[PDB]
Amino acid sequence: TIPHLAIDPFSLDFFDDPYPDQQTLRDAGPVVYLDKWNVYGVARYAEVHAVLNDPTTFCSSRGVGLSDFKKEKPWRPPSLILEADPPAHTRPRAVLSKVLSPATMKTIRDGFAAAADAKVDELLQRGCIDAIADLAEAYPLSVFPDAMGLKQEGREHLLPYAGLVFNAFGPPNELRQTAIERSAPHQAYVNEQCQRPNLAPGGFGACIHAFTDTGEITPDEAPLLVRSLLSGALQETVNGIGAAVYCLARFPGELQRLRSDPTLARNAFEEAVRFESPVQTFFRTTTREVELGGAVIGEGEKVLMFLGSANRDPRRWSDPDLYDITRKTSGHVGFGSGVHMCVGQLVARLEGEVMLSALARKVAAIDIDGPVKRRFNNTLRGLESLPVKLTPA
Ligand code: HEM
Ligand SMILES: O=C(O)c1ccc(CO)cc1
Ligand SMILES: [Cl-]
Repeated sequence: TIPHLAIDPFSLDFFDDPYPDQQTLRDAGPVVYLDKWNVYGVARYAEVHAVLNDPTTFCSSRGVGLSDFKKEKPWRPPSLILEADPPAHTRPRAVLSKVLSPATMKTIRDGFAAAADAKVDELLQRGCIDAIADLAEAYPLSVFPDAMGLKQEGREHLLPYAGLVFNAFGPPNELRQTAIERSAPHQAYVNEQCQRPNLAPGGFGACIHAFTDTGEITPDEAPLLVRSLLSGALQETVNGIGAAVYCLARFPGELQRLRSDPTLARNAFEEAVRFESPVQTFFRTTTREVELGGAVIGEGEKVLMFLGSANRDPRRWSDPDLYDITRKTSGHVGFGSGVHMCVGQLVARLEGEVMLSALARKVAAIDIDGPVKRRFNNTLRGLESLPVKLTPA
């Protein structure tokens, strides 16, 4: 009843151009079986949204990667929020929700927006830049580690550790084992900065440690929650911002609309998150026998959700291949959906909005003037290099 496909969604050929294979996954049926890795797969919006909103049946405590924690040892101590289910997930989620709260965005927005404008002005003085290294990477690295309260030393480990984490979500291919092989220095840095004495006061990290006396988290749980913000926060935001610049360069009409109405910046970033889906895939594990899309999935089975394919499903999105900054993006699963929906989505949207606002007000045109290079990751989609020319407005 379930179609069996030999597509490896973790191969270099797939990462190079995933969209033809993603249609094959969607059109094959609501639930497919991937013979290459012995997992179930869902690529349509309806089933992906269903799995995300049923954490009782499709749990995360057995790992959101290919590895089943009930069967294999996790390469690192499990995340207290990402790899946890209710009720254990509830209170650590509430702490991160209050640390990355709306009231916290008001305290950092002016500094984030000013740094976004200062970066664009600096890039306009060079003209020909790398929109990845000099914009997509350079701007979040200039606001987020400071907002975290991290010291200046060792910040070169942040992005390598982020790519290691998302590579480790994948199957035991060469991408994952090479990353884990080179992991020792990045792990040592990240784990050390999670300790309270190493976090500057007022930052996100110190605020997490300050939440240890409410009864929601304990002091021994605080370093792991800080590790969450050092694992998944930078690279996907970089990939999202880098995707927006990419889209604005490939769809010059949308850049012209954004220039005419800079208030579209927040939705221009949200649509970039839907269009690119920096987090392409995540796993869930069935805690019981479940029927989904007419298929009976046994207990203890890994289910692979194609978030990027769910964001391009024509059963849900009109013209899903088109970057539209005025599209009603409400409902996309680029940040997940349900109890695990990205708790740091306000930080990412703020970083993305003020950067696109700075571009909308200062840049007249973005023209690719060099070889575009893609960075391959088991979980993340993003560019390695985006050589662009920036014309001042
Ligand atoms: C474009 C930017 C981002 C994207 C695309 C993204 C993507 C995602 C997705 C899809 C999930 C759901 C995981 C799941 O359902 O298993 C998630 C969860 C999470 N994200 Fe993000 N994220 C982004 C930015 C951030 C930022 C800026 C932070 C922190 C400052 C952050 C921290 C987290 C945490 C802690 C979780 C776990 C939440 C939970 O398990 O309840 N992310 N992210
Ligand atoms: O808890 C974590 O370490 C963690 C890691 C990666 C993600 C993906 O956004 C979310 C949370
Ligand atoms: Cl670690």
